[PDB]
Amino acid sequence: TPSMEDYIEQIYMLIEEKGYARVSDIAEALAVHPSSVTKMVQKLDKDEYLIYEKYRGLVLTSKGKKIGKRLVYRHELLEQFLRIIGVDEEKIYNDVEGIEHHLSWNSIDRIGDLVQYFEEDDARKKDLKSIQKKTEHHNQ
Amino acid sequence: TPSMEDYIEQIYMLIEEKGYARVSDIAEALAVHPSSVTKMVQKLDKDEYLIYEKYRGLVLTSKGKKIGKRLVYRHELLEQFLRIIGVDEEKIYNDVEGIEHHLSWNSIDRIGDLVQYFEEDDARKKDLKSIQKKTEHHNQ
Ligand SMILES: [Mn+2]
Ligand SMILES: [Mn+2]
Ligand SMILES: [Mn+2]
Ligand SMILES: [Mn+2]
Repeated sequence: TPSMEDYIEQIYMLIEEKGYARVSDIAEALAVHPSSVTKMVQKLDKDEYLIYEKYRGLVLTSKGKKIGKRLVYRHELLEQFLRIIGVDEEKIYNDVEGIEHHLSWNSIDRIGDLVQYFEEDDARKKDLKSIQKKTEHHNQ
Repeated sequence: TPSMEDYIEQIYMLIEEKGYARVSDIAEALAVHPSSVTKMVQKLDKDEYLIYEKYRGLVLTSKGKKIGKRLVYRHELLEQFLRIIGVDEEKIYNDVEGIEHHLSWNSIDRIGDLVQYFEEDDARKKDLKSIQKKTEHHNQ
């Protein structure tokens, strides 16, 4: 599920940055109703991605951690990608949040190589940028 | 609406390639129930994107034609893009069909410049490909 991936990716980030995370952290983070969060967490608990105890709070199972880290890698690769090709900083999160779920892993890998391509030599970055310049010259 | 864009893009292609197009052409093309197609066409008629008459069949209004052509440009740019970075031919349509709706126009433009970048010089294409080679060498 697409919103599943959002939850897993989000819970992953919440645990990582806060250590302790709850249903409230997810709600706030996703701007969703906590009751809806609970229902989701329960399905996730059922599919054995996580564990939601008292003193424990949310804890990702070994399986949740592999997937979660994969989703986090994917999300950040997409941001870097869009940033690299010149998308306006303000547009990135939104676009990345939508497409991340409709890209195959085979594509995610090709996007990875593509980022490497530009990352290993600025000459390439300047040639790409110069295309954007001429493309938008009628507005400068 | 995302499925709206699919319909408009599809009706556009159907008119272009067949001249005459009906509700049945859409159903078949989108693998959707025709009754559902009718309901959609009626909303589209209401928002003045198209005209659905007897001898006329489906006809895009001047407005439907600008948007439709824009959606068709977008869809094909995405295919070319993925193909250009090495995504397996079999994966392209699916990935393109999902992401096309969650990319801003600002991104679609940067994707355009990026395609130009590689299209104007094969040297660039060979350097990108060589990255994919080394990336997958453990499987050759
Ligand atoms: Mn994400
Ligand atoms: Mn998302
Ligand atoms: Mn399409
Ligand atoms: Mn689509």
